[PDB]
Amino acid sequence: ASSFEWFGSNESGAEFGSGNIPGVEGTDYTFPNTTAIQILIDAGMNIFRVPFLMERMIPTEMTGSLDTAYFEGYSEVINYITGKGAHAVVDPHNFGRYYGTPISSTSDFQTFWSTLACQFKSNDLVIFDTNNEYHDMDESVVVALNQAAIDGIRDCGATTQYIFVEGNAYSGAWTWTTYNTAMVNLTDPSDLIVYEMHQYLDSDGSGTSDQCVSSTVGQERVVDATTWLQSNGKLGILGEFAGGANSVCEEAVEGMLDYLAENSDVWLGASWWSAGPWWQDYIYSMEPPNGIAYESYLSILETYF
Repeated sequence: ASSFEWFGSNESGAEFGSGNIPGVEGTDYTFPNTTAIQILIDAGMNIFRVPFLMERMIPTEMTGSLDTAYFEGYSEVINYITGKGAHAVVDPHNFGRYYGTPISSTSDFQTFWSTLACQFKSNDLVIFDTNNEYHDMDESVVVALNQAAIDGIRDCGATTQYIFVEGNAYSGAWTWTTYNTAMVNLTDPSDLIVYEMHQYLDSDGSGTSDQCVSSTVGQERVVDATTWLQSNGKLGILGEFAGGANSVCEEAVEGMLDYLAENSDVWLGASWWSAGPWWQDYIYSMEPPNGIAYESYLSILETYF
């Protein structure tokens, strides 16, 4: 049966046109399409990372109140997902940044979390993701922001839910020992921490390309991050990943995913980037009926379900 605990897809749209805050619903952004999620549940996908913006969710100050509309829109998608007994990763897809500025205050960032997590404390199925891809910031600030998030989360009474933590340098698996050695120290009263890492297989690991380095680069780019979790006794999930619609990329996705499954003692799952209504002709679209990674990878991914 199941090679991992979890397997799913990112569901994007609510974090789009990030150049536009608040931005208009239906024009700059949109929520995932529940019909299509369902098409991906029928299929065996049982966890879904749904990104959003901190700026649209709780405008002006991250100490502020929730935007009723945008959050009403957002919860509707999270509740459908869990409603069918699948895990729903709440992803403030903001890159360590609030209105362009690196988040530095731990207090405001926890007051952001306690306000978001509050709305989901009694939903066993929701998983909290502190922020997407901390980059070009100090390690200490990132560790402390991961620590604050946890605190505002638990302190609001969401003690049942997994917390997904994320490294600096875009929380990438290939660079995890270069930079994120110190993420070790983070603590949880519920002890439900998982080190969510991303891995892409292009030259620079940006994602932006449908060409892979090699057919082995996958398994290569996650050995260091794996031993780290084994050695320090931690759990991790490859939060984001993809391959381009071509043999070499697939070969490397299969090889990378083998290694993770052979190491399921520490790897709890993975989720394709990305499903969602507005991807269209995207190299990495898992949205049916005609998403390129749908036609390409869906038959490969349901080998591990």
